[PDB]
Amino acid sequence: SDKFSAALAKNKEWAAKCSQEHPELLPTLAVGQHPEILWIGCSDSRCPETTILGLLPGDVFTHRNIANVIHPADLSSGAVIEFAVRHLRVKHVVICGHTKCGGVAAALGNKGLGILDPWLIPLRQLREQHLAELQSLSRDEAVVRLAELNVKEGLKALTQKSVVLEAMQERGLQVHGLIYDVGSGFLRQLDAAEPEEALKARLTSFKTD
Amino acid sequence: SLSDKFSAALAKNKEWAAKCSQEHPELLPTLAVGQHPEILWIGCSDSRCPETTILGLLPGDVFTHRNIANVIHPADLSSGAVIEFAVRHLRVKHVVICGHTKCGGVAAALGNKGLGILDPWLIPLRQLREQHLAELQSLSRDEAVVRLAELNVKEGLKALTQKSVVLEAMQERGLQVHGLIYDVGSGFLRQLDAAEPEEALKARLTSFKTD
Amino acid sequence: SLSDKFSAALAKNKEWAAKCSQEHPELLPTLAVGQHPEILWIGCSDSRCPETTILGLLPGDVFTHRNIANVIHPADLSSGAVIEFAVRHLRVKHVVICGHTKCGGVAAALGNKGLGILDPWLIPLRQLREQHLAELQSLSRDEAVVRLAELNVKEGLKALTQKSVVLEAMQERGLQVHGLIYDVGSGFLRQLDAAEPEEALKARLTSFKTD
Amino acid sequence: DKFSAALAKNKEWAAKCSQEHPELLPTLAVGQHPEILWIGCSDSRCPETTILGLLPGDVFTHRNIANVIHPADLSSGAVIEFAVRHLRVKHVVICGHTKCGGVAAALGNKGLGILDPWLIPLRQLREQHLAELQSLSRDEAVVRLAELNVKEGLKALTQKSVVLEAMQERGLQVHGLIYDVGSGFLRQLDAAEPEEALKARLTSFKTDA
Ligand SMILES: CC(=O)Nc1nnc(S(N)(=O)=O)s1
Ligand SMILES: CC(=O)Nc1nnc(S(N)(=O)=O)s1
Ligand SMILES: CC(=O)Nc1nnc(S(N)(=O)=O)s1
Ligand SMILES: CC(=O)Nc1nnc(S(N)(=O)=O)s1
Ligand SMILES: [Zn+2]
Ligand SMILES: [Zn+2]
Ligand SMILES: [Zn+2]
Ligand SMILES: [Zn+2]
Repeated sequence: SDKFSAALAKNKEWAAKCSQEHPELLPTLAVGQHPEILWIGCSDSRCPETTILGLLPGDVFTHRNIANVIHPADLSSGAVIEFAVRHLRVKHVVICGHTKCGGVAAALGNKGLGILDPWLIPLRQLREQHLAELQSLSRDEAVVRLAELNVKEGLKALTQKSVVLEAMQERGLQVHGLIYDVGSGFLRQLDAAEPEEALKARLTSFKTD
Repeated sequence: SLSDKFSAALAKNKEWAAKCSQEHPELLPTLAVGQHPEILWIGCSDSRCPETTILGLLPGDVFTHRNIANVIHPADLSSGAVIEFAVRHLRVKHVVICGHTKCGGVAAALGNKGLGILDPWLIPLRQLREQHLAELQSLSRDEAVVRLAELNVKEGLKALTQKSVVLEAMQERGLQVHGLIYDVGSGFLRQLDAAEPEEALKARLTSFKTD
Repeated sequence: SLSDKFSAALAKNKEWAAKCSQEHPELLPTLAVGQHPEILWIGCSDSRCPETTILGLLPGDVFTHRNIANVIHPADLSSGAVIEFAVRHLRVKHVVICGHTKCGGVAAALGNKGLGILDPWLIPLRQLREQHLAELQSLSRDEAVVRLAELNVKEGLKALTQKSVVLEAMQERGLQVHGLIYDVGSGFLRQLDAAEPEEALKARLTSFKTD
Repeated sequence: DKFSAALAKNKEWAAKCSQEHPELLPTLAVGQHPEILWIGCSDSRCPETTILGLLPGDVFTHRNIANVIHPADLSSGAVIEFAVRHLRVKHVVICGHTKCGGVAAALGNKGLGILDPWLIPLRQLREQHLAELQSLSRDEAVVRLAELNVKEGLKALTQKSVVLEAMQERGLQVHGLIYDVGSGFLRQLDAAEPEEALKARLTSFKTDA
């Protein structure tokens, strides 16, 4: 069965249902978006943000990439963060990793993957830093642990951006780390504690005028 | 409201997980064994274009990349890595590039306001604006936004087919590529005609196919 | 030891520092006060194209960026940051893009061997190969390398003039841009004619100059 | 006109070079075999071939603002891959310099447009070493951050499989230098890392055969 032609038919059925059951929603969204959440998650087909959050179109500004990696100088994630934080003024930035992330699993192996190798470098940087801890775990346990370390490192890379530090001080922007369990459907919050003195050093080092 | 949208979203997630356990208890545990999506979706980050919702599909159906204005920069590692993985490893049957009506990324490229880090990101849209300037200036402002959104999807399909991994999959298994526009006002997807002369793809094969 | 090129280079550095102190004792201390180069050079990393040597110039004269095959990716931060700094802050009067004969980067783009991380880097040369394929196929292999090297310089000058900082400097203070080919066999630089129809530069100004 | 003057000086240099090293340019035309890859600053005061007292063909060169190695940068990535795997250079040199205004800009808090994402790695080092940098004078902090940047660059360089392979297979060496723009001297940084550091890097980054 052609999944593309099947998807177009299901789109038309969904759009007609939306007109019947929430007739104001799509026309009000056409006037302009006002999402309160920026979601940075994995491209993994099992992590569709709006479905797993039980939300609607217009609720979640979304960036998805392999293993939800934030490269500090990546223009793709950089442009979405600039737009979502400065222009849409989202109240929340969520970084969501997930269980059974094959990107994280690839980083724990040493098989050459072409253009994927430079993309996964930040996961291999965390692997080197945390090697003794990761080697003490089973492969399945290491995949969860490195997925968590990657979310926490992402929150650090996110808060190293002046536009985020500005929004946190000016209008109480909040940032959050999650792990999605692909087997249960539950989001879990990471404790993601950093000393107060961590954000002070970051403000000094990264906030610009 | 007075409601924290983050804590409200976690509560709704638990309600959705409860519904999955009650109505389709096999689905999430079978997906945890491994994904097998047949579709790679490259679309806009715009909150109004959630691919799995608007396609009426489930988790596991759509491998997804979303960025500002669904732009494919040829040497971007972010889109590059997702295309390599989806095409070579997951062996998707379809790559969809979906633009949308009222794309403010496309609209920003038709303006000349300095937007900081967004300026280098939108360069491919300004390249299309320069190439098609006479055509775009002959339209109304709102028609030029729709037209540039279409040209951007078509240019994205060209950038996509400049990748050896995609040309190989098109030859080896008839991987298909599709250009769509999402109408944020109606919820309908429409297909772009997106024909290219045969001699276009032959020159591309010669110029970009790699061992 | 005596065959180590690195320890030999450090010894030659100390000999060069001694020569500077003996022959031009004011030069290095006056440069330490601040640089004022009038030229930004964008050239190939090729060991045969050291800009300051081949121009017969001194330290402080040439602000320099060198990469594989002197390629300007429009959204590359590495070349982007050097252009912003050289044009807006140092206020260079000249931006030079220098290609060269026997550029193996240009030759690699005319081949179809997979080269790992070099593949995405060379995409702009394969874009030119696809656009100019009939012309390149009508030439010998060696002539196609020279022609693609020239097209690459000219395309770089286009990418350079798509940047508002360059367009601003050209309009406000007569910044000039130049395309060169370095002949690695003779040591001579030759200028490329690099003329563009008037309507080309007007569309670029409209599409890329910031308000 | 500095540009037309430079083209005239080029022609004079090429004619002189045919007299003084009559066969050098012709040997160069048949191919290049440099033994050194130089990664340095774009600063007009740091021309590698001049300050090393070397000739064309001796130094494969990459220069960027503040000699920064972004791990997933294709520009520096492509030159390292080509120089190490194809030319088989014996030495990779990362050269920082005194009075580097790129390093100085990272110690400031002015917004600089497209320069901001480029300088993030220097601001990462500033945050990590902030107590040490704040304890120094302005001019001493610039020298210190320039040194930390070279050392961090050598770490990013050795996180690349192509470099780790060459070090193991053929004793490729990597070196950190600071160029003094006022004296003309290169000095070597001690750049010591525990043995356990390079073992974790090999485990985390070297691609399987
Ligand atoms: C090599 C590689 O990237 N493998 C992946 N496996 N799953 C991935 S996911 N969770 O990003 O879809 S990526
Ligand atoms: C400056 C800029 O990028 N503006 C945008 N407006 N909407 C965008 S969208 N459709 O990508 O959400 S981007
Ligand atoms: C594979 C590849 O890139 N080959 C090269 N040959 N010479 C180059 S040069 N002129 O940039 O040094 S690049
Ligand atoms: C803001 C900025 O980049 N300023 C610079 N000053 N000197 C530089 S150098 N040493 O790279 O030429 S960069
Ligand atoms: Zn994943
Ligand atoms: Zn959009
Ligand atoms: Zn070259
Ligand atoms: Zn410098």
